[PDB]
Amino acid sequence: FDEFPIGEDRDVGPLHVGGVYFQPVEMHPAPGAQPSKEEADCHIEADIHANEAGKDLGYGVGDFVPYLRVVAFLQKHGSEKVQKVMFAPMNAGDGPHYGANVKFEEGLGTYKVRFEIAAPSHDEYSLHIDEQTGVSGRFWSEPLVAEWDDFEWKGPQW
Amino acid sequence: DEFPIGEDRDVGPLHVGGVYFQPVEMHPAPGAQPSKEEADCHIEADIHANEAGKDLGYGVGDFVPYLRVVAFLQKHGSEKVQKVMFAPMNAGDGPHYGANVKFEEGLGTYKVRFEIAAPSHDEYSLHIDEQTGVSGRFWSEPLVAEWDDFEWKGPQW
Ligand SMILES: [Cl-]
Ligand SMILES: [Cl-]
Ligand SMILES: [Cl-]
Ligand SMILES: [Cl-]
Repeated sequence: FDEFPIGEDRDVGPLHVGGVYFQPVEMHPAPGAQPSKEEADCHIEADIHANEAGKDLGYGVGDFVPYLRVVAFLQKHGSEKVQKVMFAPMNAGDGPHYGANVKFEEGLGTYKVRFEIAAPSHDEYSLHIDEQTGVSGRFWSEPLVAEWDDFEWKGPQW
Repeated sequence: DEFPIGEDRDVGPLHVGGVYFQPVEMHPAPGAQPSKEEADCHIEADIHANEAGKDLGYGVGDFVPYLRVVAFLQKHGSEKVQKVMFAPMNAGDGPHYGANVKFEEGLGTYKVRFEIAAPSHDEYSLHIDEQTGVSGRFWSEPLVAEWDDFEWKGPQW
């Protein structure tokens, strides 16, 4: 299926982050707050894999990084309104990603698109820290940010 | 030094391995697992997608996250069963479902059963549209990987 870029891929902390968008999808179970395939404008996806700095956390470099909490903020140029979109983990035909069906609430135009990526919640993931089997890295405390200041929403490309 | 619980199993879309080795220190320390000092060992359930596998959108060999894994231990000659809830974590060699464990009934031969449940309803999704989506669906009842003659003789380290 056709994917369109949001902007240039970013390397932030131990993460390589890509952003793409494409036609709205039908998800099962549907994230309850996300617009249906009919009501959405598009599906946005954050593709997140460990980079070389991720090795210190125990991830294989290039592997998908699960259990993260990803939120996107969309803000049309010249507007003070900011849309907050919670992404959810899911599999598509091409593997796991974090994503959401969305609506660009202020219509066609240029938007600032920001992904804020939080490490796993305290009780959802652990690291081995003993010298023998452990890792020397640790999860980031402040969310990591990947952003594009001039994304053009020019309507469906499908 | 890692030791197998038994031979790897292929159950549905999962390639499941079980190994044990010395206790580890985890941060945060999960649920009610014993500390590195209190534990007998660390047991890991290594779960990766097999060819069947691709039907859910995974790539062969990929770690399968968001699963809920529990182990049941029963010493031969005993009616008692100990439940071990595994937690997701990274070690220096990558992601695993693991747990520090203290064998309540001590030394002996055990029946070891891993029950693997698909992600919770609100924890994961599949694209199901024709265009972007997948044909497979998660399993309802937990998948089982079992070894009947696991020998616990004490630390091998
Ligand atoms: Cl913003
Ligand atoms: Cl937290
Ligand atoms: Cl910032
Ligand atoms: Cl049992």
